[PDB]
Amino acid sequence: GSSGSSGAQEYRALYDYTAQNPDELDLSAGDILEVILEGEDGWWTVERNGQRGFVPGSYLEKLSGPSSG
Repeated sequence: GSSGSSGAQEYRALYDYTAQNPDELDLSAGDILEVILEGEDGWWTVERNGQRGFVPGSYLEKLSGPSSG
């Protein structure tokens, strides 16, 4: 089980989000994504399987606890 030290701020969706435009990404409670940048307005930048999109942080959750979870 190789892991190392380097990682990435993972975020677990909280509620299913349907991207109206082909630009935004559809979220889903449980989906594991990464936050590239933080928007001051609300539009957060996250990537999933190489694909990039834009979704509101409100529909995100920072997973804390690399152990016992």
